[PDB]
Amino acid sequence: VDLSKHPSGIVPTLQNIVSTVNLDCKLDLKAIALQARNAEYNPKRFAAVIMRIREPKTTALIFASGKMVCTGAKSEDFSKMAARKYARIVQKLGFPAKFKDFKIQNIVGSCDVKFPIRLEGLAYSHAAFSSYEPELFPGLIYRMKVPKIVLLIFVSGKIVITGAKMRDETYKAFENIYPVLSEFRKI
DNA sequence: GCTATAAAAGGGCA
DNA sequence: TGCCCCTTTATAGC
Repeated sequence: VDLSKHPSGIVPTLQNIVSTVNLDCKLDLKAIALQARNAEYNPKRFAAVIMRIREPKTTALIFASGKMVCTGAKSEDFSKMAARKYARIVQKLGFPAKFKDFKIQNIVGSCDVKFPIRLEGLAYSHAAFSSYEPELFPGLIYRMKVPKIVLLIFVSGKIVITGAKMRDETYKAFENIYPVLSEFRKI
């Protein structure tokens, strides 16, 4: 375990990657929904072809403008491999799709500090960063400014870390919050 | 299943 | 302008 990059000794696990790419070419969404297989389309509910592949396990949102959203991957590279596979499926349907401006847009991670947390005390002493309303949602919402990352912190000690575009931002946010969480361990 | 969080995308609607 | 449509994923108490 690289304690130079993770002084806490804990490495958050990447759970979800959102990326975007531009095929540059215009698409016929209705025709794609007829020819492609694992593909749904209902334009009066949403203006995109929803397509899924098995490996990497992802879901694509494909728009008539040529833009594509890839969701569900476990790593930045699985997200790119998936986006290329969808773009290849689009190319085998008669469309001159390209792979322009691929970009990681969101990285979701999670981890466990292995001790309970007094969420109320954390919200009290960090009122400017925290939103905690247990009657609405059992997790405390921590809006970290540097880096700009949102953390969902639970009594169990599990944490959700979302909003990063580089994984180092996921790790840095967790390393910033870890000594704060230790200050609010529950008996 | 709701409740909450981030992000991208487009049509539809006050 | 602002928002939900819509997709993903962890987390957990209604």
